[PDB]
Amino acid sequence: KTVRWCAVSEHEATKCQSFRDHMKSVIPSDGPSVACVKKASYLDCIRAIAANEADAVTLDAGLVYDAYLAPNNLKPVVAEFYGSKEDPQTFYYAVAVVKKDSGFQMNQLRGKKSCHTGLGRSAGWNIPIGLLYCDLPEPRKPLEKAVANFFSGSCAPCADGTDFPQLCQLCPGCGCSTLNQYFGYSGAFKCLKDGAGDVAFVKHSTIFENLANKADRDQYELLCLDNTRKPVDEYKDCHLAQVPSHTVVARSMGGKEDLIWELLNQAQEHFGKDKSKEFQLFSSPHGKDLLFKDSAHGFLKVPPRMDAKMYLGYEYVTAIRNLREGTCPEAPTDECKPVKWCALSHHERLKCDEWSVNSVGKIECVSAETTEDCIAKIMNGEADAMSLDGGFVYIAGKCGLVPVLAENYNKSDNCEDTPEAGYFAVAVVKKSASDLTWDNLKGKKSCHTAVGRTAGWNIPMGLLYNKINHCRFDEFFSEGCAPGSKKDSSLCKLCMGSGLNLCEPNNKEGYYGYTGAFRCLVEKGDVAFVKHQTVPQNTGGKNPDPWAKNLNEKDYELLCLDGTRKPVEEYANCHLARAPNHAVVTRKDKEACVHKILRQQQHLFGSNVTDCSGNFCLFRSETKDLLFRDDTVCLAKLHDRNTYEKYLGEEYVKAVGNLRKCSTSSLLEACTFRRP
Ligand SMILES: [Au+]
Ligand SMILES: [Au+]
Ligand SMILES: [Au+]
Ligand SMILES: [Au+]
Ligand SMILES: [Au+]
Ligand SMILES: [Au+]
Ligand SMILES: [Au+]
Ligand SMILES: [Au+]
Ligand SMILES: [Au+]
Repeated sequence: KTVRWCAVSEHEATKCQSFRDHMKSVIPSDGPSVACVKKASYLDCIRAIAANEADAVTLDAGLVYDAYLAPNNLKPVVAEFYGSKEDPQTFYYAVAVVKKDSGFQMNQLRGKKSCHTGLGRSAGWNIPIGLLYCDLPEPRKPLEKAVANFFSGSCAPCADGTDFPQLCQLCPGCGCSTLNQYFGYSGAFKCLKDGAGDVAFVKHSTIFENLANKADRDQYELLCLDNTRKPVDEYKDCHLAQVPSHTVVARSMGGKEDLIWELLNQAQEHFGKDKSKEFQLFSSPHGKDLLFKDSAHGFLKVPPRMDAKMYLGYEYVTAIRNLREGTCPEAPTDECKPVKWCALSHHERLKCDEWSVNSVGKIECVSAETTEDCIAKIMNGEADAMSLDGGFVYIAGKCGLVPVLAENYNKSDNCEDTPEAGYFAVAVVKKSASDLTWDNLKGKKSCHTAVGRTAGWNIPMGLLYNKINHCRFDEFFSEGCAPGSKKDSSLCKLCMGSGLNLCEPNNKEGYYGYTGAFRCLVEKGDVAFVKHQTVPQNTGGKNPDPWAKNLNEKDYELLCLDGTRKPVEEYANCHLARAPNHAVVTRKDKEACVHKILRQQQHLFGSNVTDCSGNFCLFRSETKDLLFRDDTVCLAKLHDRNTYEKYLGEEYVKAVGNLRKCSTSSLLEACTFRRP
């Protein structure tokens, strides 16, 4: 029950020691205890934890990467935060600050004047230069020389000014102290404010630290990696990298990550911020930043689905990966590199493989275990693209993937030029029971297509979540028919299926499906959740079944959100959510390529090819809905609707977000950690 903490100095070792003693006093026998292993450096502590000689050490971002690499394979487990519990700020954001008075993008930096905090600083040098590496002219070695040849002039504090003079065209001499006015965070900023340089590579917070008034800050903007600009306020959507400030790492396997938390949590309570002046966890009597940044205001537990590559982020790992590997391509900078599609079944992999060979090597294939695994691969660049249902388009979005192409199902002449935006989830109720409004559904009897279905379960219950009486979903409706629920619950009490099929999600239920939940509506039921065209396709004599023959539209109204009621064909204005189509998701940086390659690919192997036995076609599966839903006719370009929030209804988002409170996703919880 003891955690072996690793110190990298003598001063640190001492702090660890009194950290042991002070935690020895307050904590009872059945409490965590601290041990103090002492090594020579951060690298040694890393190898020690790997060799199972120590348990935990707290690293900067650069070392977090080093730690995860073979043969160490360490992972982040506990993080320092630097604000309050509502504003944690466990991360910082390397930004590129510019005048609003200028007009140029990230990809137009070549030939501009730059301002760096200092050579070797992550935010002010490593990150930017790492991202810009391939855009620098050959030779890239040495780096200082290359960066000199990229910017017309620079202030790079702590550069070989005598060898690379241009790196100090803005601050002559390359002063690496506060005597150079263009040095550090405040200095790199003043380098911009004074109009000496065109761009300042700094932290998101730098601008707030140097300009108090929102008036002056508005004279500045941010360079986003997609070659757009945004106000200084929205760094969260316009940064060069998101960097974990200080992180605790342990073994990826057998790390005792729970003990570290159990310890560190009970430490920050007894000796956290403004706690005991007997011993400060975030203050050193013997130096500064011993074991932990004195900045820190506490700890947070890192969700367990988090690997190091996920925690640092694509951009961060790319920056340092370039600096180390230094391997740029040589292929025409115009032509799209192949798109790595992610498969999650054997049959998915097979179909993908065939696609790849006919794609003349323009499509590639990557296997992953689950959907959540495939999404992770997209995130960190192991894969490029995949098609997701609304539920996953949401999770991918929370992780910062973007919808680019919608699966079109309706035969449209120019469907390539029009997204669908899906059908409409409606709550239908007869005009008979006439005092029914959205509000007084509490304790009413209901009729769902099936539990886990979008229009039938997800959307309605998702929105009813605010008043759902806890994750107990059977408590809301006195009784109902939710095919798939446990065969003993209140939501199986209306399902008229004889024998084994009494509450089973299949045809033999009779009160299952869109058409079924509607029979459930009439045959013992108050309310039913279906699609917008379920009423018109079952009434008017469209359905010749015993119960359905003689039903008419005029009888059934649709329930609205605002509490009002409306006719059926007024669904457009009286709907719950806009149950969406499946959509191809990808990284923002590969948005351009996915669009083209997939447009060309659906031309060759699209819905427009017959003789699918002698020629490959993309929208036919061997089994069922491999890679894409087989109902797809084309892939619609998502102009405008190319964020998760903008592709899914604001209501769909609210609903799915609510349901995800009862059914956790380890990926989602990890992604929401980086983006709260
Ligand atoms: Au103490
Ligand atoms: Au550190
Ligand atoms: Au900030
Ligand atoms: Au205490
Ligand atoms: Au502080
Ligand atoms: Au609860
Ligand atoms: Au495009
Ligand atoms: Au086409
Ligand atoms: Au576009």
